[PDB]
Amino acid sequence: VNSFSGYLKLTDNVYIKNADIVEEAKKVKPTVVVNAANVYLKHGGGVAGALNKATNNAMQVESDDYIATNGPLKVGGSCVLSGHNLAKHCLHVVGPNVNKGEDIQLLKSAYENFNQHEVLLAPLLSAGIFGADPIHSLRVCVDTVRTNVYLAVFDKNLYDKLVSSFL
Ligand SMILES: O=C(Nc1ccc(C(=O)N[C@@H]2c3ccccc3CC[C@@H]2C(=O)O)cc1)NC1CC1
Repeated sequence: VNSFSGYLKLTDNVYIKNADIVEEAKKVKPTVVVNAANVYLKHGGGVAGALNKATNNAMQVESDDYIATNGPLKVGGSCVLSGHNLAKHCLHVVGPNVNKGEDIQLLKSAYENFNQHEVLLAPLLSAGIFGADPIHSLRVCVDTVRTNVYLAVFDKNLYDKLVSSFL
């Protein structure tokens, strides 16, 4: 049993809710919150900009030190950093950004990072301002992630569309 409340069960291991991942993280304090990161860990907009704002920019400060030491991530890759006031850890995962012309096939590799964590709170990778189809992202998620994932969907109309079209 875990403390994720009001989620709709999609499969054995994937659950979904219309909610602000910022509020969900603050409330549940999950072991892992997933950030929709870019390779430079520049948290400017969308999930990344929101999670960073909620940390009072501490996420960005930590991220800048990470990049200075290690260099950029790979598209499809990830790193584990602090969750600050939101979670124990933040898994920064880079899905392909279609608005940058990146290869959507890398979305499966991006979701494979979730399998290293037994339970996660997460957004849809490559969706929103990353430019890919959100129905597609949910499908890749369910077909790739085997660990327990709680997907918080910010946009109410998108949430309704995702539930109603889920196969
Ligand atoms: O800004 C705040 N949260 C906050 C800000 C931005 C987001 C965000 O970009 N979400 C994405 C998104 C957005 C629109 C349409 C589709 C998608 C799909 C991917 C992702 C998702 O929802 O899975 C989420 C939360 N909170 C403070 C109170 C205002």
